[PDB]
Amino acid sequence: GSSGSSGEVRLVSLRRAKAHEGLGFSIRGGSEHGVGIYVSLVEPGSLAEKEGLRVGDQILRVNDKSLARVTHAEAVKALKGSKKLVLSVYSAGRISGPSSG
Repeated sequence: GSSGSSGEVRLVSLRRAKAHEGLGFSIRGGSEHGVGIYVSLVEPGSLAEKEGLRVGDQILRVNDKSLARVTHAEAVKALKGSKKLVLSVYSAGRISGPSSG
């Protein structure tokens, strides 16, 4: 059959619509630095952190468009208020507990 455990891109969703903080999680990097996008800070007891997000992620896609390697202004311009946003983050590894069932 098929076997795909190691590696699994998760789908994080952040809503708020208010230039106060953002989506609960800050990003870092940018094509301007030669790097892509990744979580830099994640607020506790927040929605993001609730979605699974955590300091040490990689925003592969946002909403629909794929950042990959865009200026910090690009990624940002992609993030922030913009209707039901879909944060695409990749994960590599599993923890003990509820995961498969």
